[PDB]
Amino acid sequence: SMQEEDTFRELRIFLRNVTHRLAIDKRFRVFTKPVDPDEVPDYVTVIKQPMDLSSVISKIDLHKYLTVKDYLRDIDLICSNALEYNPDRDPGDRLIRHRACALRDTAYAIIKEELDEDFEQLCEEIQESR
Ligand SMILES: [Cl-]
Repeated sequence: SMQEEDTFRELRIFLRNVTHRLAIDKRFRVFTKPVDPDEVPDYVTVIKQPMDLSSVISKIDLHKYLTVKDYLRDIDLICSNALEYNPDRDPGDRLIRHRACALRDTAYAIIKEELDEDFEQLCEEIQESR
């Protein structure tokens, strides 16, 4: 229905705002663009599902997210990809892991404070009805 389309449009507006807030934070600059195969030629071989905030904006605009749970699965991938690719005790890897965990925790904290649970439940029920 047009009412269900309005629901998904509100979801996209909400997810674009959350993603913009993460992308303008200087801590998360490394997560704003895909990894350059020049700097890192082994990345695309180790990480099977690369994800970054530019890709997340593209997915929002392609109507790939019908629930906040589907969005958070891609935020979780940004975090888990960084924990897997950068697992060493050296400060460079520790700094990327801390920044990836902070991204993920920030996204969840914004959603906990600003997403109505009844709005999420409505999205989940339209998605399940298709
Ligand atoms: Cl830095």
